[PDB]
Amino acid sequence: NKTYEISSAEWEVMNIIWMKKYASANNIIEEIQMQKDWSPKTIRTLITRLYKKGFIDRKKDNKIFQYYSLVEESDIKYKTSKNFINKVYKGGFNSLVLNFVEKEDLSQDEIEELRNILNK
Amino acid sequence: NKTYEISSAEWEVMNIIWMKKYASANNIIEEIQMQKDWSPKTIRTLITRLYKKGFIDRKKDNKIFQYYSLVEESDIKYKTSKNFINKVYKGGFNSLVLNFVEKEDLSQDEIEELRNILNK
DNA sequence: GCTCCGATATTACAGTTGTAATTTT
DNA sequence: CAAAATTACAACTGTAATATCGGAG
Ligand SMILES: [K+]
Repeated sequence: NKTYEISSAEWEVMNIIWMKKYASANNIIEEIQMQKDWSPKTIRTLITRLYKKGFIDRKKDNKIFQYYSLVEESDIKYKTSKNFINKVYKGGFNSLVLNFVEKEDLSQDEIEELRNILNK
Repeated sequence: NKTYEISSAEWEVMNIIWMKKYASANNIIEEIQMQKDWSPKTIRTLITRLYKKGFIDRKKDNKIFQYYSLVEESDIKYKTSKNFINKVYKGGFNSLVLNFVEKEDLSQDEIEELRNILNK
């Protein structure tokens, strides 16, 4: 009946899951621990949560649960970014891009690259 | 050690206060209720919370409170977006921009608008 | 005086999230 | 010191309800 969301800490599990396509909590724990610095009890909880929310699902490979995504990366990211831009920016997308630009956040080469992603 | 956040509902009040520069709780309530439909008991609560977190301050005008922001809009939105993009996009800004191009579809007008902003 | 009102303050209560520890299998 | 499920628990959020203070009468 209710829709759920991916929390900020949950984005890390998701990203890792997407990277590995198919992975135990352990596989995921090792990786996250190279980046961020969290307890395996923590990472395991986040996993559980994503699972109860139905963002991820699992199969038992030889006794151990493997986790995989049930939502497509680009779709949910966009969905998310679209939602973020709307709460923060009254000007929408262009406004965001303008904000990043006036904060010299983009290098000459970067502006180059974006003009190519556009020039499609 | 405490740093506070602006919550999702709160970005509504914050934007109104930045537009109006100077507003009473009632000003703000009247404005929000045009767009979104929230109780004033809610809006007042969020103004209070934003006040207690130190994002907005107030001086009294004929016994009525006038709220104003203490944080520079462009900095805070930028800092916020920098945070969001990094948690969601392993590829950062350009990854996000690409994501919209491959998902969203808008005219050569919009594509130009951006190109005009990038170009500067 | 105290009386009623709108502005402001205090309080409520559950769902989400960060950050885990304890229990079961 | 397993892996997985259960429980913990305060802070932060959404979403208000209720209580009270300072003036217009
Ligand atoms: K950069």
